[PDB]
Amino acid sequence: MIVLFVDFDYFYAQVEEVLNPSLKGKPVVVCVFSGRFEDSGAVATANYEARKFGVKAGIPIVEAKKILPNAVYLPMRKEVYQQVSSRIMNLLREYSEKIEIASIDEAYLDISDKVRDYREAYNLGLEIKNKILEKEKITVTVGISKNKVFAKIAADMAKPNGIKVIDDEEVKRLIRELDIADVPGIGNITAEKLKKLGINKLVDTLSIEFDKLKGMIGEAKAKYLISLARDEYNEPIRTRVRKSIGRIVTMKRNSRNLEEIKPYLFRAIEESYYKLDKRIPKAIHVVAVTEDLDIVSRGRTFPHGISKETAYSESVKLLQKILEEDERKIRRIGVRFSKFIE
DNA sequence: GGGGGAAGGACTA
DNA sequence: CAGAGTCCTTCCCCC
Ligand SMILES: Nc1ccn([C@H]2CC[C@@H](COP(=O)(O)OP(=O)(O)OP(=O)(O)O)O2)c(=O)n1
Ligand SMILES: [Ca+2]
Ligand SMILES: [Ca+2]
Ligand SMILES: [Ca+2]
Repeated sequence: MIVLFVDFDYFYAQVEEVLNPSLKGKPVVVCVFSGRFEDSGAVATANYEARKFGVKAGIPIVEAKKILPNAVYLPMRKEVYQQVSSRIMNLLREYSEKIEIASIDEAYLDISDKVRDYREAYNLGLEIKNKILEKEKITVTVGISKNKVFAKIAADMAKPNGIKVIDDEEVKRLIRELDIADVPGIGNITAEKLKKLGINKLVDTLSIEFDKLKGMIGEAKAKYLISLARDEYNEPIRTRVRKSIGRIVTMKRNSRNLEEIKPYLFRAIEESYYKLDKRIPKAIHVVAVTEDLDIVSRGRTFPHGISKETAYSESVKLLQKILEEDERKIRRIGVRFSKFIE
């Protein structure tokens, strides 16, 4: 099994560059303006010109302006990025029918039947890079290896505009000299939780008795890390299928007033249904982000598809159930639809 | 003692 | 200051 991972570089900021080359060289910060207070909002993405100084995704726009007051700030234009992505994703499609689109800027190729050593995998990946660049002026990063996880890791180390391979040899080394916190799927909450157990490297998992691991990080994850270090990660590249679509929005001011929230909830619904394509969902979940940034949600599943009018009706009941069963003020509200009729 | 569905939360990209 | 989607886990109904 020879996986070829592709990952566009700071996609949103780069797409803004391709559309406006004058931005090339200058730090670019694509952000989401919440509309609460002037420059309120968060940073969605930024090019390396800004990354170098600490301006990264997740930080407050204000903060970003205190670090790079002269950097260029652009509002996020998801729709554009999405179309550019689609075009690229189609290019990749021509290099293997076995392709898994993980996200708007990530794809996993299973070139096992496409190549034989790793020398061409590298070369193949080279063609993919010179292809995407030649057609969309977008630089990406390729990470080749024996499985999705390591492929990604390879890519993580080679970004930006790179391409790294991981010989079964290095796979062995990494399982020993790589901080388990650089391993896909292991986040701060599991990173520390692991450290407490003394595990700092992937192989350190092979020691600890099982039930102790699948006791503090759950069975599933426990295995995942094990099978990975024990060099047995299987997981094939299967075509991903969107299982849920939805939209959440930030209100101008925290409220607990049903009549003050409805309008935000409905706008979120209109957008979701639009994005729903022709998909008919049987389940709808109203999601709310509290004042303390807590996330609560009430949903429901029907024995039939959901009509926009029913979405409007059921979403309001669920929102009420939320306000009944909770006291905190709501900051962000939204909806999400799933279980699409096939 | 699990299958299946609801609500939480971890991580993601 | 703090802006989409998948999977895993827990608690509960039910066979
Ligand atoms: N707090 C955060 C963190 C990340 N993201 C988004 C930013 C784009 C996507 C992927 O992030 P990275 O892959 O880390 O960066 P990138 O811009 O996608 O490109 P690169 O992979 O080269 O860093 O996740 C986000 O919306 N909010
Ligand atoms: Ca990327
Ligand atoms: Ca990590
Ligand atoms: Ca990443």
